[PDB]
Amino acid sequence: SPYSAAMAEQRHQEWLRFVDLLKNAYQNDLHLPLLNLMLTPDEREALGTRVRIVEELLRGEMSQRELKNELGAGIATITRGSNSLKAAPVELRQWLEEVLLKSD
Amino acid sequence: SPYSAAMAEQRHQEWLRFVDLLKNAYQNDLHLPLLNLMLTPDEREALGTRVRIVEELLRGEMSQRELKNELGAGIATITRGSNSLKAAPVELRQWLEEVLLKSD
Ligand SMILES: N[C@@H](Cc1c[nH]c2ccccc12)C(=O)O
Ligand SMILES: N[C@@H](Cc1c[nH]c2ccccc12)C(=O)O
Ligand code: NA
Ligand code: NA
Repeated sequence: SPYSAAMAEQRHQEWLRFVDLLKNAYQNDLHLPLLNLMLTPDEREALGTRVRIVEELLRGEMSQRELKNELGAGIATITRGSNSLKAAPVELRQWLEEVLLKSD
Repeated sequence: SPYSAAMAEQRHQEWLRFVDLLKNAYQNDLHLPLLNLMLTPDEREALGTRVRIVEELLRGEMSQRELKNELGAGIATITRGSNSLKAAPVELRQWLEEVLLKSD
């Protein structure tokens, strides 16, 4: 079937419902049980790996091929990361540099 | 290779790093860009669907087969949801009932 702006609107509301639910879970200290409920073990592992990739890409010490060898992540995975980082708002990149990199 | 408690410890620290990063993103109003960076479009769609499944399972109006027919989600998916809900801390279930169900 063709793309539907109407269906896109439904998907968008459902996504924000998750975002807002998680926001409130953090406020009540229920984020860990909520994330354990909402994600699979494999998704949780993937997110932990993705943070490492973003940190190393921001750092710029390792080449992308070195990262693949070091973390076990395939090139396709690293590329998705690199492309998403390049597409992010500058303010998010600046904040990630502040929190993920050590002062120096 | 055999399971390693040492590798499990590394995975656990990486997961908490994501959890804590997201916590801080919410505090700075950078959660939307962070989630857009960290998840794929398919994962975001899956999370929106999972919230709907949990809401309908808590509500108890629809049978699991009716849910499959209504939301397009396969039985395997619904079952994972049901099993994870049954395994969650009672305090999380009680909170979900309070926020996902309408007062009545
Ligand atoms: N937003 C990314 C998600 C992603 C996949 N692999 C990654 C590796 C690192 C960081 C983010 C990612 C995407 O749609 O591709
Ligand atoms: N914690 C669940 C994640 C999950 C998969 N499918 C779901 C559907 C609804 C709610 C949660 C889920 C699991 O490991 O299976
Ligand atoms: Na690096
Ligand atoms: Na229902």
